[PDB]
Amino acid sequence: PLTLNFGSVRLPVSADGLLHAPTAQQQLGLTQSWEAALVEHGLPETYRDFGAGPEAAVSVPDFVALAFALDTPEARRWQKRARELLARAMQGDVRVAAQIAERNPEPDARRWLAARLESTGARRELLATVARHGGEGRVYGQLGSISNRTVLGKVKATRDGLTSAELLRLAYIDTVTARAIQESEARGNAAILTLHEQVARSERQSWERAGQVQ
Amino acid sequence: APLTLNFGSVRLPVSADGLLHAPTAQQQLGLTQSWEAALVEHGLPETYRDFGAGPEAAVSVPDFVALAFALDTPEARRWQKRARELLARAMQGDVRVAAQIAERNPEPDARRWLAARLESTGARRELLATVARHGGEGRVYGQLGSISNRTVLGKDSASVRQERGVKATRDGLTSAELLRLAYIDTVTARAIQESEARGNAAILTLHEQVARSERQSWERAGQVQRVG
Repeated sequence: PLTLNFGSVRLPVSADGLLHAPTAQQQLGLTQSWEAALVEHGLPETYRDFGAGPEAAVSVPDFVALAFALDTPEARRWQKRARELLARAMQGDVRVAAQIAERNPEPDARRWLAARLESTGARRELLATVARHGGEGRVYGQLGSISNRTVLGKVKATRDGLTSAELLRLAYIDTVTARAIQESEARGNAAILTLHEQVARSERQSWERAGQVQ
Repeated sequence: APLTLNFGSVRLPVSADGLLHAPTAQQQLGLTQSWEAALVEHGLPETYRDFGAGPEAAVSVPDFVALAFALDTPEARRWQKRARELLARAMQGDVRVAAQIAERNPEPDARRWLAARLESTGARRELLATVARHGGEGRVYGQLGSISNRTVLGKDSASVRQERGVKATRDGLTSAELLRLAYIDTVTARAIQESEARGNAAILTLHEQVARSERQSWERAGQVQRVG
């Protein structure tokens, strides 16, 4: 019996991420028959296991579509939540990020987030260090490209599609380049990129050597 | 000098205190009239910030959202849809959108606050599973820990705990040290898998090679001449 805990509301959810329709109805103030609501709002008729055998189910995007189609006070709260969520997401409210993270049924999802945040931490300190060491123009993108070539084997949005392992390798490479720039007192795009690419090739060759059948 | 608020494809010029450049906000909601006309019609605050090119009209994001839902333009409705898309993803616990929110916040103590509230990177956990799958048990799990503590911290786990005055080792570890340990844990896991290493002996020898390779990368970056 899995649930989506969205604030005080506890919406029971199927294995493939569909809400119990009856709980969704009382949660949108929908007193209409489900069969009549299905037809009016153009929703599929489907059933899932929540405990009490097979019961009507609605996807989360269809739930949100219903919230925005209706005018009941209940539907109007859900509309308000969406507007406040958009405001807070755009503002960078880490309270909301943590609430969303903690809503994911898979603990491995929050482990991915930890690796993702280590990567942004390292990238940020690398870009700041490069800025102070006379980095200009394209250097910030060029750094990203080198890091992504080496780990992927072939930048902020590409990292949303990397595994947690790939992200930790990126975080390491970036933190090491930052350390090497600080120590070298290397200056300018050419020297900085030569140094970053060096760190990047050294770590890849390291992985490849350790991965040989012995 | 110039700051931009990134939200999916949209790049909004933003002040240091998180207000939006009102002109860009206008075309983003298909607002045709002067900002001056807009201020009185919707009752918005007259605000100005330096976005990089001098004093220009500004609007907060909560006021921006309110406009997007008050207006009925094509542009306004694309933002209404971003809100519906975001509620759906928020309800399902999409850690990708949690990441994008966190990255919009420049306050570094916010990343720390959030990072804290989260779990590990699972790098330690996955190594232990891999070692077990390739045929290994005993104090081998304890030994893999001790091999990696030697290389990163310079001494034994207990030796680090007394010099730093900590009951548990991980309370005494820097952000840097934690990453270096997770990195070693990551690299060895895939090396064991690729090399097809089997047995305690073979898993421990490869782990030493990786941890020792790490220390040398770190030492080289810092131009450290370690005597050992």
